[PDB]
Parts: sequence; structure tokens; C-alpha cells
Amino acid sequence: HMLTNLVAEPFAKLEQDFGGSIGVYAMDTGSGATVSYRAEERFPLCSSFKGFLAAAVLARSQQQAGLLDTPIRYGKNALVPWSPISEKYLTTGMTVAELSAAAVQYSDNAAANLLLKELGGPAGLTAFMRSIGDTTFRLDRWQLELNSAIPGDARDTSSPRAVTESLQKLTLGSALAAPQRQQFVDWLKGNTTGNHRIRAAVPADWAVGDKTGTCGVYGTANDYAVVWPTGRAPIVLAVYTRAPNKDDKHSEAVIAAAARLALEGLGVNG
Ligand SMILES: [Cl-]
Repeated sequence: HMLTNLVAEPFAKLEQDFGGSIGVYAMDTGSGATVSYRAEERFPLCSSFKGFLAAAVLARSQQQAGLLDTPIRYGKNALVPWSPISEKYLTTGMTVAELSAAAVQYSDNAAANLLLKELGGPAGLTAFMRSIGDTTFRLDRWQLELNSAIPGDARDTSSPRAVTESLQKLTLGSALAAPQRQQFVDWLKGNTTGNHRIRAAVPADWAVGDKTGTCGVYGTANDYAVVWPTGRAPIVLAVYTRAPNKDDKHSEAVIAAAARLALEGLGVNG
């Protein structure tokens, strides 16, 4: 509260030019200062759930030492659109760790569905998020049905604030044991799908990991990230968008611009 939005930023003009709604929550983990805009509204997760899915797998691996190296074979029926990694291993299978990396770093859809099944489906991932104290997150459906992004539909949504709070717990806090925490960070750092989103606002000499989401309808897309500016504490942030019409286009540039405004609001020189 007292450290929230100490410096106002023109998020309203940005979302008006975009023609929709932008939700932002950014936390300076050193001072506790935050930037918050529509931060408690629900927005569709789209593929951004796959980051939390990989964290849930890592959490289970703390109790099952063989889990990450377990080989998983799958049939052609498991390959759903946009499975760039898993399609190359159809004839061989992949390990749980490889599927998790593909889901995070390439947004591989077949990999995500296989891992979701392992965790007990959308309710199982939701249960994991409850277990770390996130009462907002909900996953309800599987890929690709979870991408419908229907206005007013709370299914398969969270808030920017809850996303940021949960990301902080998993990447910097105590929700994962130290080896699993660093593996989660390493997978996020290796993401290949986010170069035009939060990363476009982050100087090249800072470390960053992120997970994107893009629903394909209702101007709905998002990104969340941990950023390590040199010489100061890391920043955790989430940027989510949506728009009122089914055929509205998403914008990567708006996500990058919102991230820049969040870093400016926090007084982080970039
Ligand atoms: Cl895109």
C-alpha cells in the first residue's frame, strides 16, 4: 500500500491505444515496493500455466527421486498443434524433465498435456498452486480448450498479482527445495518464446527468465518473468492482456511497453 505505485505511470493510455485491458503487477524483492495496475483482475492464463506446471513437476520430484528421468512414450494421438519438440521424439519418447523443458521453453502443447495428466489434470495443478498459498489461480480445462479466453469467464485464469506472488515463491522463495528452484529458474532463463515481451524491456546484461502465453483470440496474451538487474535485488513481474472482441489482435509490443513502465515505476534504471 504505502510502497504501491509511489510513481504513477501511463498504463491507462497504453491500454486505450491497445484497445483492451492490461494487467500488471511488479515487485521489487529488495524493498517490497510494487507497481500495480488492474493487478487483481482475472485474465486468461493461456500457455502461461505451463511454467507453473513445470514447477509442480519439480515439486513432485522432491518426493520421487526418479521422476525427472522417467521416460515417457506417447502416440501420434498425443501430438496436438504446436508441439515443436515432442514431435521430433514421437518415435523415441522423452523424459519427464525433457517434456517439462519443452513445455516451458517452447510452449510445447503435447508435452504440457502429458505432464498435466501426470499431475492429475487441471485440478491437480490447481491443488499444487493452493499448496503454495495461491488462492486465485484456477486451471479447469486441457490444451487447447483452455485458450477460449471468453470475456467474464473465470475458468483457466489468474490475476497478475497472484501470478507474480507465486512466481516469487517458486523462483526466489522457499516453495521449492534449492536444487529444484534453480532448475525452474534455468528452464525459465532458457525460454525461446519471449524475446519480444518482457525481455524486450530488459537490458542484455541482466539475467531474465520468463514464460509466455498467447490464446489466439480476444487480444489475449501475457508474460511473466523474474529479472536480475545487476547490483540490486531481483524484480518479479507479470503482464497480462485481453480485449473485448474475439477477433481483436494481441500485441507483443504492448506487453514490452507495460514491462518498461513497470520497471520505470519501480525506479529500476534500464
Ligand atoms: Cl506473439
